[PDB]
Amino acid sequence: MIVIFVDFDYFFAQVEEVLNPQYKGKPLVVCVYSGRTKTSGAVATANYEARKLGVKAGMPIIKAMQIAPSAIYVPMRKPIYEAFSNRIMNLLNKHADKIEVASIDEAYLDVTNKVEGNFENGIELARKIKQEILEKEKITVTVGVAPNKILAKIIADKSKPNGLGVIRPTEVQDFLNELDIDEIPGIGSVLARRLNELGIQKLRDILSKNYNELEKITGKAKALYLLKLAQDEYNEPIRTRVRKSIGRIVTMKRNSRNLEEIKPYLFRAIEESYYKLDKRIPKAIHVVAVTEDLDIVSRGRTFPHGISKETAYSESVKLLQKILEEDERKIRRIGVRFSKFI
DNA sequence: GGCACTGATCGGGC
DNA sequence: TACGCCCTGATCAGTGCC
Ligand SMILES: Nc1ccn([C@H]2C[C@H](O)[C@@H](COP(=O)(O)OP(=O)(O)OP(=O)(O)O)O2)c(=O)n1
Ligand SMILES: [Ca+2]
Ligand SMILES: [Ca+2]
Ligand SMILES: [Ca+2]
Ligand SMILES: [Ca+2]
Repeated sequence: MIVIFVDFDYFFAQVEEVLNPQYKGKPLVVCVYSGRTKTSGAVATANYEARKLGVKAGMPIIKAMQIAPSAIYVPMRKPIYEAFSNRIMNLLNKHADKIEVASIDEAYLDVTNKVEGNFENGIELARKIKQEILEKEKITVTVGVAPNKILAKIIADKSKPNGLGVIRPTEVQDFLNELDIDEIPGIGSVLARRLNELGIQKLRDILSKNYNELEKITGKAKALYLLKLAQDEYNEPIRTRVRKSIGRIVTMKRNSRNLEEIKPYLFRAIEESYYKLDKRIPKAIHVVAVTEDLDIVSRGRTFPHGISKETAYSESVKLLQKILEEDERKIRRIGVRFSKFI
């Protein structure tokens, strides 16, 4: 198969740059403000100029403002980004036999038939795709072209930003032999270190470790995944992913263990979650609590039937009481998640 | 044993 | 040092069952 993977550069910040071109070429940080104070929150993303200053996604805004105090800080406006994304996914769709929208930011296109199996016309289709997104939306993206999804994504990530990475069928075997473990999607920093400690630094090093010992360290799914990848037997099809859960979680004005203080937030979160569910009816509810130390504590329940908004209310309080009963810490954020849709 | 399911953790931007 | 919102999420121990 011939896969084109597309990944939008510094997405949220880039859209903000399209909407306010004066921000371009200067450090710009997109912030999620929690509302507790004026600066409390986290960084959703930063343009490359701000990343040069050390600004990272996930980082506390107050910490970003310390190392890059002259950056422009702006609030996240997720609906606009979703709108850009939707328009872009619609452009890609007409260039592909099958498309897998992986997230608001990225997609895989199977273009095998479309270019008559000719890999080099795939590259050109990838160039044509980048140019079109740039002309129509003023968004730069990075593209990876490869014989499978995983290699398409890896080479894309190596080519950022505004890149076009390529791995032809002839170079796959070679490429798999120098690939570092920490560069494989799905393998987090922790596991990569545990593998490194055991002498597993390259993907090819997976092939020489006893599989049963590997499974103990990585878990079965990751062990099968790594072994398939190492043997170039990864071939997963381009496929539409289905939404499995919908939720809402908010930061309270103050930490608390007071049921009556916490309840108004829990309920607003249910109201908003039900708006997002729309016609979906969930059989499972989970109440989620982020404690003062930023640990996450959850209690859930699956019903034999669908949960109406009013049942969600009553059951969510029972679950919240369960959390307060079984955990002694104060709660900073409170939310709900719904899943197991009929 | 192993299927089907469940509730819980917590990672990491899919 | 500080600290969001999201799950088109992965993982896995516990369970009842035949
Ligand atoms: N902790 C995070 C990480 C990411 N995102 C959102 C904002 C990102 O812009 C978007 C896309 O994620 P990416 O991993 O792809 O990172 P970027 O698009 O921002 O930058 P780039 O791909 O150029 O490295 O996801 C977020 O809300 N919170
Ligand atoms: Ca991405
Ligand atoms: Ca991106
Ligand atoms: Ca914990
Ligand atoms: Ca994950």
